[PDB]
Amino acid sequence: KVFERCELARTLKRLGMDGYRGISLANWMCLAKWESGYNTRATNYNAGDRSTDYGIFQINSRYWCNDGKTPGAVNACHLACSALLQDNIADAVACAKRVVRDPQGIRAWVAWRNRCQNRDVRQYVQGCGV
Repeated sequence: KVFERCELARTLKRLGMDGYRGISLANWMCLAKWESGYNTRATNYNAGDRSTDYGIFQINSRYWCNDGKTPGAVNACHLACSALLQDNIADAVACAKRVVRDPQGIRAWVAWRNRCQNRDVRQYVQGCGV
């Protein structure tokens, strides 16, 4: 499923993402936009370390989910990576929360640092009623 901007904003808010560990909803919106373009079935294979990124937040199989084919990987979210390709993003949201519970917080994703850190993210939630 590909979310429409405001649809996703409200979806994320109802899931308790606004201000989770100090990260505004707008930041989450900017992350999803640059990671998958709001596409829940987006995947990206990394040939170098044989891992893959899954879903709207492009979460990596080396540490966060299990896809059974990433050498020496762990599964911190205790989820099959398939759970990260569902149209319903509740599981992806629980895992994204787990990801930012680590040291880096939202900086865990390089894309956020490149397109959201220090830039304008308020534009992502404007007019969405959140």
